[PDB]
Amino acid sequence: HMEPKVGVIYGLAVLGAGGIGDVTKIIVQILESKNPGTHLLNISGDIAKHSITLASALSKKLVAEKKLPLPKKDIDLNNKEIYIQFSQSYSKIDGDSATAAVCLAIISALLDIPLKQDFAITGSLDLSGNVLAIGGVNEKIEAAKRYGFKRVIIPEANMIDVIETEGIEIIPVKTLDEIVPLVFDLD
Amino acid sequence: EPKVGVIYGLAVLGAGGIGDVTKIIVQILESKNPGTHLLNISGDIAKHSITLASALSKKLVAEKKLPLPKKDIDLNNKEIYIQFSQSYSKIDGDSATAAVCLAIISALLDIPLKQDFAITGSLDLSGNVLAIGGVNEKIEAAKRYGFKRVIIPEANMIDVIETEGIEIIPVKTLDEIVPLVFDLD
Repeated sequence: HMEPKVGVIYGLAVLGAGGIGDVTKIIVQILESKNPGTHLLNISGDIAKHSITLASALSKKLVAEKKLPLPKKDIDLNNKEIYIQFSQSYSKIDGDSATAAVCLAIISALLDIPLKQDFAITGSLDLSGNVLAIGGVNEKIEAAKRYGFKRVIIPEANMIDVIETEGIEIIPVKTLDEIVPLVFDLD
Repeated sequence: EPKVGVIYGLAVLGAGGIGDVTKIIVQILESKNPGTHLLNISGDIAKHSITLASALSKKLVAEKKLPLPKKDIDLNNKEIYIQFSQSYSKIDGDSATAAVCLAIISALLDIPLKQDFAITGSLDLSGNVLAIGGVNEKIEAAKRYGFKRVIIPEANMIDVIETEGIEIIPVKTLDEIVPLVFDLD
């Protein structure tokens, strides 16, 4: 129940064979460097690489389209060391559903814009900014509710899967464009 | 039984309700005026699928997952015809990508596709099968249409509400799919 933070976001994962829903804290830190590279903690190289490729394109896109403010620092990601850590690893098969969160955290750190902490999110993204479908949306929604999040963001593509429930604000999104105003503190 | 360039996708419309089986047909012909002709498939999905098919067709053959094509395998030098029995919603459209890609590869390499399954799922350039929405509604549609089996993204197995009368086959990659859907015999 805190105030916005830069580079910190809450994802939603389904763990173990039983597919148990749980919240996962994601923290991304970025620093200019002559020895560029990534340092991953509890996030596979594949998920990380893809998330970076996406954040690289989408960060430039939304800024150029004036949907996100110009960063104070250099928006290029190839000239820095990126630190990504997950409080716990996602399962191999559910891992891609953390991409939206990782991208938002990278974008948040890259543009030094505080990210709201009153929501959790699940979903992937494509180079166009479309929010992609994920699996286990109900288990993830329940986990968000358990930690007391006021809102949970999911792919519009998964609304059909949602088992009518209350106790939390379920917000479907179809594009990174719709997400921005929901997760960023532009004040 | 097997047909070249024909496959069955699964769509969900409106707020909810059982899905619809969507017959997808792809035809490819060499032409000095290459381009695409679309029917009930958006330009975005068609474009993405063609790019995916161009890359994955070459990848599968180069990785011995499909036989060496006897004909020209270039998509840039031909007219591609893709038609859906019905349009998908904008938000569910991506879930037809695997199917379209498979149908394109089928027509391009002239390898018939088995006609005893329905499929749902997207794909990335690496060949990973991506999650989709409304899997339960889609599996239902498949069953009611009479399909013996339905292929879905492994990422969605957790969403599957127990059901009977149909073989549910979760897959994580295009590689796993190929032997299950192509008629190589």
